[PDB]
Amino acid sequence: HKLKIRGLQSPVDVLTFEGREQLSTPFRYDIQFTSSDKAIAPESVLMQDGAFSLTAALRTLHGVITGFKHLSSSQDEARYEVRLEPRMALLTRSRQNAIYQNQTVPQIVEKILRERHQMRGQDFVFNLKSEYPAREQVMQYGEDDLTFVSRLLSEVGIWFRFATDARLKIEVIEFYDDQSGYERGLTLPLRTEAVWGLNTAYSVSGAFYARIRHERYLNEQAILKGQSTSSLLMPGLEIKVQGDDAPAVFRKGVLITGVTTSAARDRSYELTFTAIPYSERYGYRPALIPRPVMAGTLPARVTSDIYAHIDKDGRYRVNLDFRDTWKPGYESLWVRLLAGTEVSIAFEEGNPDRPYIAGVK
Amino acid sequence: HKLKIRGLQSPVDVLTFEGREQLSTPFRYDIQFTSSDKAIAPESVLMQDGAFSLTAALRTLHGVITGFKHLSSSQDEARYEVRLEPRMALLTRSRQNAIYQNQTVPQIVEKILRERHQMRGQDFVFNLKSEYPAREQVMQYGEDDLTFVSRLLSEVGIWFRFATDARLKIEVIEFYDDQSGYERGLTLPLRTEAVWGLNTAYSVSGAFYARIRHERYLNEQAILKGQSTSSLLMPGLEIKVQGDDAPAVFRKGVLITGVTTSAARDRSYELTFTAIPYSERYGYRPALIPRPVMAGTLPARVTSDIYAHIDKDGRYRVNLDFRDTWKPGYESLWVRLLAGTEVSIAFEEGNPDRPYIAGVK
Amino acid sequence: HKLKIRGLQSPVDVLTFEGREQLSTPFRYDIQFTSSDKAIAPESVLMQDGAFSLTAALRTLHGVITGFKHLSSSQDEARYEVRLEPRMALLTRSRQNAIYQNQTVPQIVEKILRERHQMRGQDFVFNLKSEYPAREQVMQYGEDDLTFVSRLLSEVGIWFRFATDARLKIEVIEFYDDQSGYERGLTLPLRTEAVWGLNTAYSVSGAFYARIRHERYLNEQAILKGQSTSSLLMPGLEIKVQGDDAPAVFRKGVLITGVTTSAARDRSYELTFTAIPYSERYGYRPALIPRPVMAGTLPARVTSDIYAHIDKDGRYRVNLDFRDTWKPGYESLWVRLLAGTEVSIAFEEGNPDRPYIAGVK
Repeated sequence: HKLKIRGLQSPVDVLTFEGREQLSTPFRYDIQFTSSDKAIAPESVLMQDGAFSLTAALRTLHGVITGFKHLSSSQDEARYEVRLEPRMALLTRSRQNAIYQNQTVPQIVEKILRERHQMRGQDFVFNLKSEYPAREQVMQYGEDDLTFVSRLLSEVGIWFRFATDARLKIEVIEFYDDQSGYERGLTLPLRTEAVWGLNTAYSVSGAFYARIRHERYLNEQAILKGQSTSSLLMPGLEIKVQGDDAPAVFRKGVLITGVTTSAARDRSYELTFTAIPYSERYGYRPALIPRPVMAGTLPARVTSDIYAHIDKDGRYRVNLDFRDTWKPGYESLWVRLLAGTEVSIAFEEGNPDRPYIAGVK
Repeated sequence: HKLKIRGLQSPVDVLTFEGREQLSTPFRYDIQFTSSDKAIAPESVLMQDGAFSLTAALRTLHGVITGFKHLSSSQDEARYEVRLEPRMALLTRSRQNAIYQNQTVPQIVEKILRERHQMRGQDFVFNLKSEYPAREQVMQYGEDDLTFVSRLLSEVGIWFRFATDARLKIEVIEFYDDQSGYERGLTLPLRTEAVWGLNTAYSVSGAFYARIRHERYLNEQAILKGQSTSSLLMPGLEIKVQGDDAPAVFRKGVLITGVTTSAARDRSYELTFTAIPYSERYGYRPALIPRPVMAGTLPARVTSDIYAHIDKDGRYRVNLDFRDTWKPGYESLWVRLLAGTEVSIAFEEGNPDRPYIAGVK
Repeated sequence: HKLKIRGLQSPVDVLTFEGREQLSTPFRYDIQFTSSDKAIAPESVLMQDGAFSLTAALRTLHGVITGFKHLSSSQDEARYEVRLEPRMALLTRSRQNAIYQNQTVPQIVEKILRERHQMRGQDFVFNLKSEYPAREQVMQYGEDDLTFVSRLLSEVGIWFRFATDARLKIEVIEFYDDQSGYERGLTLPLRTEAVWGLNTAYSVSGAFYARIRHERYLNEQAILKGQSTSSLLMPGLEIKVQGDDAPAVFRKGVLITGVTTSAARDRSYELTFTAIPYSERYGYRPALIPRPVMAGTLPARVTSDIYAHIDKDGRYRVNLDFRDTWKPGYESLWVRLLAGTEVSIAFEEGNPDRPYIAGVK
């Protein structure tokens, strides 16, 4: 196992690591290492590019260094820890309010990626099978970019995984909405690279929304688990098992939804995985991130020059920037004389996408 | 220890178990077992009846199988787990909005039991000492049936336990509101069946509501704990201790509020219990389940033909079904011309039982 | 280690203890002891004064006994536990609604201390460097006194620590807002009293509010940790380390923000500490306690005799006591004919300090 952090002169020798990967969430890897340098400075490491590999060259994680710890010091070395996350994790660092106008969910997501985060088409790709309606207005309020994006994708049942661009040496976010996004198709073993410890758990547009919400129920109705030494095994992969003392579902084919991941100099590579059965009548769907709850009222100013900007439904266009908490040109809201007047905006059942005027101040 | 699941041909041999019982909450038992059948299918087990006994025949838990796990497989056997809960636990599976009209808390609770859950008079029994007022309107909004029912009972300080019908072979919910619901009266031992490890912890209509809320404070002011091998020891039982190296409270008499419960083929039966002192000036009271917080507004339609249905307080009768999220005939609300008109319903301090018109759309 | 609880005849012999101290929060010490008395009664102990010392006389914690446990009994002794907290912790026991009129944050805090809690100038001291504006109205709603006070201090970035009055034998709350509140200046060791196990972690009026919120970001950007046997080491202390195999920050000087603390008869004294670097361009700032979220509306009565109490902004003075949930003379609110009339009070974006009339009942 190797860890390369760009610009770092200090030798990096991997002691131990713990990793977590899961569909529709950015991965996280806490990597311990030793170095002859007993004073690696956080500034040399934080926000730098990082690459973490399993050596045979087998699989690499590309990302940024989010956290840095100096753990201890000996006579001749020091112990350190770094957190390696993809660049997508950095969307948690920005939380501005915005109203997005006439977009589909993907277009909003692509905007958030490209505008605030400088991501560039090589950094992500959409392979959606379904078609997504334009939404008239979509509000982001009191939500970091990651939460906002993940909520929008989950409500409509789009999911993502990370993949590696061999040439560019970067991680790429790939979005999908159906089973044609699954990667086929390894066949392990039981138990060189193999599978073992297999176990199961079972518990008890539109339209569309009813279809997505049913597939999500089916998702959490059947959890498949197991253990492995395969360095190829990853979220997004559809695998099957040789067996044949393995349960029936694992012989049909299972879709890996998650892995927990580990090694040390005296232990080496083992992973536990979560999974769901392959099926032709449902697909993977992420957990629904709850909507923000809009209690109380928002002040706004009616805009125009100077009678009222009012379209063929009335339906004022209202402006709610006062505190630069609003993204530029994303402050304006179409809502149901006077008009430079201050109004109160309320939200039907706390829903940010059902605003109305309450409300004149 | 025996586990019988109705309809199951596969032999069931109990490996290990962990159980939890507590007043005013449905019990939960995770039971591991081995079987010669290396492919018990979830469909043979989920939603089937289950009975779990301590053998001398000593005590049985009746309920349904909620969860199923295949844990591992050997050459000749497989290891499995099931979750055994009473039928009441299944009230968590239904979450419809409803307004209940002119009922007492017990009548509402009985309705929820009988209507949506097919429970039949043998399945539950009320032995209340206090008298409960009819409530004009009571709203269930964004709450599963279990949460709703438990909240209503707790706000008024009614509690329940489970008991066994020997003849019918079923679990029975028994509701009570005072000390005459306690079952008397075992006397253990210290330490064949006995008690040990005794310990204490002390920390720092109406009317009525002040009386209930005081008794609840007294409930959490004095926690009594201990360990036992008695298979008879259960929530709801009032027991006393022989001693006499046991603290004073345990000699007076204690009411068992909860037990955690365990055995294995190489360990056998032990339980830890929580408890409260017997007293004549207070009784058991469950934890208060918080009210749902009504932020924002609910749309409604004023009904009539066609001027307004309006009684001698005005006070419109309003209808808020649009999305079959409302129980049939439970969609209508009496609230303080025009009238097929759409209004906004708001709630005084977020309370679902204080609605008013805000609010004309 | 000695524990004295006022009025207690039963001999107290300290078995083991676990303690937690941290800036801007009341300390907590769970202290186990043995006694020849096999029936110490909770009433002899709860709410009594308690003093806990490290013997050389080295450092004492003064406070009250909040919790009491009888753990076990032998032939000749019994094991007990007590929780020792300062008197400030008792502010969690009172939760009344109140509107404070024309005060600074410190004056409100001093009021809460003196009025409801009988604290007397010897019990606390303010040494603020910054000047704090009078606030016109400040609402406490659905918040215990501790949460309320801590929220107000944190929003403005005031912090506190506890100190001992040698003569009076009491704990004293000391409030500060800058680096001149730090106590200088021990110099340990590495490793009689010393330091070891040093480690770091780094992650990724006004005006004023932007300045406070930036210093708070810097606070959680760099966590310094370590271990020690010093009985002098405490939150509030600025210490430095001899080294010099110790990292650079620890040689500059670090401010102790927190300690976890332990001993036993067979182990004795060790503490882990958290800390932040000394700096001249930022200071310690506590975590921001979130504001209560005001969903729904509050009923109020317009007061006067009898036309309307209305000052030169209009701007009614409104009264919202109905249920003695309001502190005496703290029920009245200045808010934007008729007037003994009942109104509805709403809150702009759920903020308790932005009330307006919605709203006529």
